[PDB]
Amino acid sequence: GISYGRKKRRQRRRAHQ
RNA sequence: GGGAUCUGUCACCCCAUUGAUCGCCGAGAGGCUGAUCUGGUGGUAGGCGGGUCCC
Repeated sequence: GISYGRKKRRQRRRAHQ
C-alpha cells in the first residue's frame, strides 16, 4: 500500500503519530 | 548533546459514524474496543528506536 498506520476509535490514536 | 516538525512503536482520553466495515453480548433498542482502517500545529498527557532541520 501507498501508506499505513495504527489507529482504533473509542480507545487509541497516539499509538502511531 | 539539546529542541521541534517527520517517522516507527506501546498502556490513556477527546472529536468526526452525513467517514468505512465487521464481531460479541443483548427478545429489544441498546452496550462493548471487541477486531480493523482513516482523519484533527485536540492533549507544558508519558517512554523508546530511525530519520530530518536548527542550535
